[PDB]
Amino acid sequence: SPKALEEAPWPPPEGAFVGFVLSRKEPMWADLLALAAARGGRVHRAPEPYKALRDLKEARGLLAKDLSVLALREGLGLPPGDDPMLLAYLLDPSNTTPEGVARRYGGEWTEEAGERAALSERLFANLWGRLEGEERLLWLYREVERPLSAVLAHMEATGVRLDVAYLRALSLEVAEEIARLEAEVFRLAGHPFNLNSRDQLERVLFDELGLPAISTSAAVLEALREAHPIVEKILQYRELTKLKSTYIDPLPDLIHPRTGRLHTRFNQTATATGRLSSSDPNLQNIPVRTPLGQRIRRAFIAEEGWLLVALDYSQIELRVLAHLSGDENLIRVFQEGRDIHTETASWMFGVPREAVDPLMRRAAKTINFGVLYGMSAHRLSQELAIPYEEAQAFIERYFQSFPKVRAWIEKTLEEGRRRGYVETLFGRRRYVPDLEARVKSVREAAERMAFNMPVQGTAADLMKLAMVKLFPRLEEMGARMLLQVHDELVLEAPKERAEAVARLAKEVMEGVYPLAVPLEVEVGIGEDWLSAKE
Repeated sequence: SPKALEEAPWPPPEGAFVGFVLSRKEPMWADLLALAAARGGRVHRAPEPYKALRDLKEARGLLAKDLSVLALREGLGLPPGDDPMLLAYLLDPSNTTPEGVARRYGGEWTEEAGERAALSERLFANLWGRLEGEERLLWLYREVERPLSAVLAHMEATGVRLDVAYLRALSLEVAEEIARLEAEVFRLAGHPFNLNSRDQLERVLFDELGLPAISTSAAVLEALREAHPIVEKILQYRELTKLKSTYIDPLPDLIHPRTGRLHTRFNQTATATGRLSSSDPNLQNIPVRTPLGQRIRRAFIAEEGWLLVALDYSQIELRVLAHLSGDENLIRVFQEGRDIHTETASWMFGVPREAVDPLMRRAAKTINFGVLYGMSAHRLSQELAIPYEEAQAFIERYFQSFPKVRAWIEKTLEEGRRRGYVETLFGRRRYVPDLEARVKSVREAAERMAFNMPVQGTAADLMKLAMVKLFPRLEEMGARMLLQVHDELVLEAPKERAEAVARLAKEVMEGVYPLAVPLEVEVGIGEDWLSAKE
């Protein structure tokens, strides 16, 4: 596009598609280098991008949310609107990058604003064509997808406070521990060496101590945690070095000069299953309930005079597994408020009711978690200390107890082979073409994703639908939605009403959609992310 005489004076008419180029960054830190709009065959280019911002009523076009971030920094209430990226993601979730989308649905996404604006216009008409004939996919767009871009616009622009005194004061502590570990690694091999150097580590392992190999073999350390105590200590050095270098020492260098907060980038077109994602920092890989990963959570604090409110969905994937299954026995564990891990152990072992167990329940949790994606017997054995005789027979005790779960898995794989895709409760779908693939490594993979996608995906949609419904109501209480990770949402509310916001959030989240099983929401009010844990 466009042809004839097409440049026009700024401003554009309402409903024009915006295009923008930012300075090679992420929006709360970037400069608006160029802005333009396309409508009806003509393109409007901004004289000066920042003053131009105030003429748009809404940002509609590719990556609309990232212009709302920039625009909230500056202090403008510019909502995001139609975004082709969201159409293309609903069409097929492997559409993750605008570069990807441009190549599939005709287009070349380039570094020039009027050009990104014209592409936004075409792709919206193309993609919306493809979609009005899809009831479930339109609903998701109007009721979850486009409302969520508003919430993510605010979450990302608002930010979370950090406690830099403590982050500095945690760096030396973990640095000290790296020192003791390294002293151990040293009077265990004999003399000092550079743990961070491949030649020296090959020499000490495969020559000086004579450990068995010729990293070198495959990724030997991950496999040789059985010979000397040292390979254990080496891995502990390597993971504490990774945590020090990615979530303690970087984190004060991302606090923002103008706001004083960290600005996590929230992406909603990144994961396979429709779950949100974080970028700098990537919150999902902070080890949860582990001393170190809890030590990092103490660093996120509320503003002086506010309280954090963290809310968590209890067993969201087993609760949606009982609903999509139809399993009377899994439904009744939660409908009567029973501990799924005890009750599973009761059924599985048939021990006269719930009595003199404990061990049975550790085996019950391990099958419970392991079915969720497909924990094979030998893995089941390696985790839950058994051999490959009881191992198989426990997969089968689980499905004698909860047999419609197997019905559901056999159903969904059959439906996945025929239809060519699986779908969440709401209609979001992932295409699984490899289910018949005749190469074992990949066909098993397709079958993990086909069963995972209805569970994880529905868990996602419920969290997503609970956020768009909660956002308006928190606004008229003065509260703010800050962070979303795994199945948890973190709010900030002033002290004077932290109690009441906690009440409303829990209530909207447990009642988001009528399921066959009660959704449970755990809520904690505290001055930092770790104290709110309750």
